[PDB]
Amino acid sequence: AMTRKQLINSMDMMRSACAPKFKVSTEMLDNLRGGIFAEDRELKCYTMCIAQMAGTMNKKGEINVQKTLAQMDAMLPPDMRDKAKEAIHSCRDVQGRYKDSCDKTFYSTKCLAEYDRDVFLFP
Ligand SMILES: Cc1ccc(C(C)C)c(O)c1
Ligand code: NA
Ligand code: NA
Repeated sequence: AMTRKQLINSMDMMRSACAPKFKVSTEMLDNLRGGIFAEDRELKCYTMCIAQMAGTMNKKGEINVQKTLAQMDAMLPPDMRDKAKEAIHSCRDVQGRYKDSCDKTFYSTKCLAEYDRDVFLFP
């Protein structure tokens, strides 16, 4: 798996690719990585860009939970891995409550953060 340094490098590269497409500021992005979610459409659709980048989405605009679980195994430092997978399973009902794909990814991500704020990170 990656080390935390490697995981941050990977997340930084994803932020660098996605952030320019949206009106998202360092304050908003740093807060989001810290588990604080601005109610801002540009930030919602940034989360969807990241989810796509990360290979977690399907072409219907839903989160593929199976694929996400497999990425946690591949990528996350072991210590983050059971906790991330347990959070994903706990949060798998959230996306069904939202028609819009940027709501699905934003509110699903917020559910992961609320599950365990100490381990949560986001690009
Ligand atoms: C269940 C669930 C929750 C959150 C995410 C973000 C990475 C968007 C997922 O991919 C899957
Ligand atoms: Na857990
Ligand atoms: Na689901």
